[PDB]
Amino acid sequence: PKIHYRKDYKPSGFIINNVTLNINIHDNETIVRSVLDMDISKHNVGEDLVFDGVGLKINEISINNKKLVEGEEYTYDNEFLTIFSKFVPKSKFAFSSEVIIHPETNYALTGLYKSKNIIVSQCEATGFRRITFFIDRPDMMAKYDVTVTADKEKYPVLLSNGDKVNEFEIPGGRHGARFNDPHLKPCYLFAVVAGDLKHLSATYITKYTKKKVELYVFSEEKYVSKLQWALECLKKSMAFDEDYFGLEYDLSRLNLVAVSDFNVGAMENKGLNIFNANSLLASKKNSIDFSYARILTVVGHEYFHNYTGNRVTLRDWFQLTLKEGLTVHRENLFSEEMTKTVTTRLSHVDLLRSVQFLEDSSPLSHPIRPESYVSMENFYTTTVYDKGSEVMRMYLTILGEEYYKKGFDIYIKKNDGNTATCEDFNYAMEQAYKMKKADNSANLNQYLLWFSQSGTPHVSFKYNYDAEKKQYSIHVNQYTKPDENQKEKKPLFIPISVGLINPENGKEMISQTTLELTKESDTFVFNNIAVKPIPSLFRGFSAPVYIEDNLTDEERILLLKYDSDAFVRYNSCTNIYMKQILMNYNEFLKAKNEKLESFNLTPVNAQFIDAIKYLLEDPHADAGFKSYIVSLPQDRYIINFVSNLDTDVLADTKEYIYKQIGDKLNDVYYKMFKSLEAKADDLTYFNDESHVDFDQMNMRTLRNTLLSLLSKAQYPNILNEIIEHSKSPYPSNWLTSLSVSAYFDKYFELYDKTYKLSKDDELLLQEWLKTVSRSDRKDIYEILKKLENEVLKDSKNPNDIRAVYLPFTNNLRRFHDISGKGYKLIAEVITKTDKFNPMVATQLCEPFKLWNKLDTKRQELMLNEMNTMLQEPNISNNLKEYLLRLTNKL
Ligand SMILES: CC(C)C[C@H](NC(=O)NCc1ccccc1)C(=O)N[C@@H](C(=O)NO)c1ccccc1
Ligand SMILES: [Mg+2]
Ligand SMILES: [Mg+2]
Ligand SMILES: [Mg+2]
Ligand SMILES: [Zn+2]
Repeated sequence: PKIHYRKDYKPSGFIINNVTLNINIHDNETIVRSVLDMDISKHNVGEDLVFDGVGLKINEISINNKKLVEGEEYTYDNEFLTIFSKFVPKSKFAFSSEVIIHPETNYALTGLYKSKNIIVSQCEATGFRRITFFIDRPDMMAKYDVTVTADKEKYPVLLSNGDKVNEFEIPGGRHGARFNDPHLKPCYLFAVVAGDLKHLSATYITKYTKKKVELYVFSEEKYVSKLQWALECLKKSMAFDEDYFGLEYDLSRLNLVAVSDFNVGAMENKGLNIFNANSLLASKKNSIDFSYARILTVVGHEYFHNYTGNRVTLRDWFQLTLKEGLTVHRENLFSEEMTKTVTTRLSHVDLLRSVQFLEDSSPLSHPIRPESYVSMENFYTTTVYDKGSEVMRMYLTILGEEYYKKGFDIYIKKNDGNTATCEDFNYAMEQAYKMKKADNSANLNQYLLWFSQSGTPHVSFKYNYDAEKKQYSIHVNQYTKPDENQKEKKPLFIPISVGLINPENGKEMISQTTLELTKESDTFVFNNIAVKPIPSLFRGFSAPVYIEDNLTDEERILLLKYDSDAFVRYNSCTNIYMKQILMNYNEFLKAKNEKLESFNLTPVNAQFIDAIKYLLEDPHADAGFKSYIVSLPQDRYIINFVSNLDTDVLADTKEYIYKQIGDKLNDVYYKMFKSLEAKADDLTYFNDESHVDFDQMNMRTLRNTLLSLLSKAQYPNILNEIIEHSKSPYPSNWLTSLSVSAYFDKYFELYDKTYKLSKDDELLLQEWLKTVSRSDRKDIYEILKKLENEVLKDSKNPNDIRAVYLPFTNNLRRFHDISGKGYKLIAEVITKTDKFNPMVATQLCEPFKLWNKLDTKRQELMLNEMNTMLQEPNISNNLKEYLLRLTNKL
């Protein structure tokens, strides 16, 4: 396989200054005429001129109006167009091509494609070469003049990046529009849209310079009323970047467009952000609550790229985390500020420690700046995004808000209108660090290891207290396991945000402080500590590490109850659960392997259960926090701590633990489920798509979490509550009624009822499909066949395919059926899907990532399916690279 290496980066021998496009859309073909105004760079050594160009049909090629001919002056192999150096001018020249492409058959949703009745592009990472020839890499920055023509009745709205400078009629019922983007950009930020779109709009006045910006949000006609919240989220995003970072929008207009068929969430094309409809469109009558947080996140994320990715872009793709990690971090500050609930930060931690930690202990493990790739599309990972964001967040923790803003400003100003690397960011942060320490000898050279070193660090603690001296010490060790990226791992710069809790009264003993661990180990000593404390470690989750707190369950309970930091309270709970899960797992596993007729299980700690009740019954504690404490840790978090995992034993372990706790707390759960009703389901703002109460949404989350626990328990008469819940005006409630009815005979009537409520809204149907897919049903395989035949059918909509299959793959008991039938089903879907959408096919591989963590029979079954997929003729390069890496062949 053809491998690109980070160390091999070289600037091009060519420059592309201006791109002038005519994109002429017809029913059965699109013709793209492109003039590239080019030049020879200072790095040129008289090499061939090689363009990327994939699946293009050439009508004509010229340089300076001299026609070039295949086999004489160029060769084209369906991937690369090579102009022989003899015909490459030695100074400024115009390269002209005309090619034919076919959006109407492009089911891979990269390049130019048709999504229902909208023509749309996706160019990041290597999609522009599917539209026309280019030197298709992010340091080739240029300015774009883009004309789009089409049938006016079918395609009345035409959009491309930047200022619309002309609109005109064309004979035969056609029309055109011309766009000029005055900002230099890489080709991955090119976009075009054509469709029968409707919009909402507003005007936004920038804060410092008072520039008037027209904001448009677009969709198909049917769903125009689902655009309001997105528009409001955009205004919120613009205000945040002004308020926190001082950054203003830089064009007269910004368009957001929803399309039904999209590989990911959204895309930051300059002035023309394109979204998966599931991450732009919502209405309160037709969407679950989580759609509102999702849209707020994705709109924000794309908006924040306008600086972190667009105005300062990437030198090369190995720098991806510089824009994605930093944009995730920006979006997280934005979301925490807009929601003002502790669950926003916890949800990010939850995601990282489950999905990203599993990735980092898998054969796919990579540093946030990879050393190599085959398909760049495989490096759009939770490691690059989520670990990346935590690395970018550590700078804020180390510097504090004031100096963080200073360093960010240095970065954004110095590199504006240009490419940048991860070193450029670290250098800006180092400047701020020197100012903060007041010491121009301070440096962040060590910090670079967060970019280059793979794996999750393990941080462990030992404590000592001397009562006579009133002096307390925290001794800290860090360890990262050797792996295929580094056989010797080096110590990182780990910022450890700490407090100290007095166990006797539950109060804070020190001003909060950040310990700067830079060695393999260090001891931090505190004076005037008046009683032996309980340490509150890694507040806010201050570095992306495995924490070994070395606390007893008695100490962890006291943090759970009395600590100020939501993360440490939640982590203390997590650790109590993990200790219990590991113990019970081992007990069940030994009894299974030894074929025992009888054995013991270690009960759940009774003081812990009491602490859960005390928290739940506290009217002034947070509803969102509560839903986290009654839930066990996610399965992917749990698996990071077990080798040779028997999934069936783990499923038995979880059930025992949940049952122990419910046998004590179910009456409390029921009483809270009833008492939360009035506030949770209050209809204030139910007609206001500009405002969401995130606290109230957390109350609904908690009710629905409680209802699941009570349903699984068969609590007396709970079916009655389930039927009532099915009449709620909130889809979050009435789809939960479906999910929780799985434990009762009523399941098929609620399946019909909710289907009928969901079936006329494309996105609500997809949420229904997920609700069915993750239903705790013994007959789930027969239900999936019914979905396939009655609803999914032959859809190529990635959202439909992902809705049916991915929730099911999280069913620990059924997906990991010891027959292998779960593995076989998902592998067939992957292979089926790979024949038209390689990106989506790789996304569907995600359940296989943990294969080498499983018991040996399940390893063998998964491995057999992976090798079967690898033997598929014409397997994409995406899927092949992914599977070869995952199976330790690459
Ligand atoms: C916008 C973001 C909140 C959602 C999503 N993120 C990921 O795909 N994250 C990586 C990941 C996370 C979890 C599991 C697996 C992967 C996504 O749509 N990414 C885009 C992107 O970065 N748009 O700016 C984008 C644009 C272009 C190509 C890819 C992705
Ligand atoms: Mg083609
Ligand atoms: Mg404002
Ligand atoms: Mg559809
Ligand atoms: Zn992004």
